[PDB]
Amino acid sequence: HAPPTLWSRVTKFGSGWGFWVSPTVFITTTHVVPTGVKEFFGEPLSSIAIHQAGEFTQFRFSKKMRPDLTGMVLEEGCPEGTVCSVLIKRDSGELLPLAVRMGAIASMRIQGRLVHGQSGMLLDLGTIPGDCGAPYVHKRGNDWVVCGVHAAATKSGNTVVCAVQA
Repeated sequence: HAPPTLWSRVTKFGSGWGFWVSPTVFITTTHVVPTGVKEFFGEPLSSIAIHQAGEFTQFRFSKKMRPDLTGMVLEEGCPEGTVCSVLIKRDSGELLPLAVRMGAIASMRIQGRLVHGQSGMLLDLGTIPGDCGAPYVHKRGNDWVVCGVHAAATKSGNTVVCAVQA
């Protein structure tokens, strides 16, 4: 079960969400990033290192934005066959951890976007268009790990796709 501090890392951002990996590192899905702004979280862009590839966006800030947090491991994709939790927040405030059995990493073209992503089967509650950037996480021993951010789902909703770090 995900504890409150972990949920407190899931953050409304743009047209979806993003996730504080550490006091200084925030990840989200590229296409939810708001366009035509000069600052994220009150910091100007000249102050932020931004790595974007394949619908995976990473901000590294120059100050501690969330000093209440410890740093967590960010993996380059989820281990195939691991059951992750998708830490979905809804605009209502409802928390919706969705269990997903992760599959293979793959390049994909989704409505024209190059997605470096990982498919998963949802294990009735699905994702919605407002959920992108929600983190995919799992517990390894005693610690939670993050491995992707929500990016797409199929028409039925039974299969989801998170973007993963190169």
